[PDB]
Order: sequence, then structure tokens, then C-alpha cells
Amino acid sequence: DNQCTVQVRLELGHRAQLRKKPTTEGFTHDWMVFVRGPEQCDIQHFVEKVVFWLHDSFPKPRRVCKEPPYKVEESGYAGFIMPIEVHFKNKEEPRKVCFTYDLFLNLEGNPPVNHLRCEKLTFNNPTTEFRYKLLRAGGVMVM
Ligand SMILES: COc1ccc(CNC(=O)N2CCN(c3ccc(C(C)=O)cc3)CC2)cn1
Repeated sequence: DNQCTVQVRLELGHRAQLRKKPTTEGFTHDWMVFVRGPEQCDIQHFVEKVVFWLHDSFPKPRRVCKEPPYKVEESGYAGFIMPIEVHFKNKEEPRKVCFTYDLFLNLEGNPPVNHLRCEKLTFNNPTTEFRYKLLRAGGVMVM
């Protein structure tokens, strides 16, 4: 009857580089973390918001992006593990997915960091409304 699985893809990533000169605060690095879809996909169809949970050392460390670009750009002096929550426009479970993102910086001398983490999300028997949103985003029905 109505069994199906819908797969969508998310790309998490970050860039970091050593500043030519530290900030007055002693911030050595510029970095950027993001969540995006692959080319020609619009994840905003199924994503309500992305929450980036910065290290307690940052002011207002809960950074919300309710629309693209889903990204945080900062200057700092150390990497950390960053919880990233991708909230879905889904009425039922699952409502979100959480990733533990390793935001690492390039130690002196080393080239800039430019990392990508590809995540495939499998939704089993999504609702009609949420299935609509997944497929509008470029999601694929399996079997
Ligand atoms: C102990 O382990 C760790 C691990 C990782 C870090 C990284 N943290 C930073 O790089 N920074 C945190 C502090 N920074 C700010 C401080 C103050 C302001 C205000 C008041 O506007 C803005 C920014 C940004 C850079 C730190 N400690």
C-alpha cells in the first residue's frame, strides 16, 4: 500500500585559516561552519532551522539559522566539538537530527582547513506533508 523510504542528503563542513595577524583579543583563526544541501537541492523545504551550539567560551553560543545560509562565521583560538541540530518541518518523529561536529583549526604552518561531512538521512514512511517537503528539497524515494 503506502510503505516508502525517502533519502535526503546534508553536507556539514567547515573552513578555517590562520589570520595574517591575531585580533586584539588574541583570536588567531577565522572559521566558518555550515550545513547545506548538495548542488540544485533546497533543504529549506524540509529544514525548519539549524542550531549550532558553540563552545561555552562564546557569547550567545546557541546560534540559530532559520533560513539559508545555515552557517556561523567566527574568529577564535581553538577548535571544539560543536553540537549541530537540524530541525525538520515534520509533524512527527523524527523532529530533528543531531550531529557532533569536530571544528578543528590548522595548527601554525599547516594549510587552511576545508572539510566536508556528507550525511544521508533515511526517513521511513514519512507523513504525506513531510514526504512532500522532502521530495520538493530533492529527496529520493527508495524501491
Ligand atoms: C577551554 O577550551 C576551549 C576550547 C575552545 C575554545 C575556543 N573559544 C574561542 O576561540 N573563543 C571564545 C572567546 N571569544 C569571545 C569572547 C568574548 C566575546 C564577547 C564578550 O563579545 C566574543 C568572543 C571567541 C573566541 C576555548 N576554550
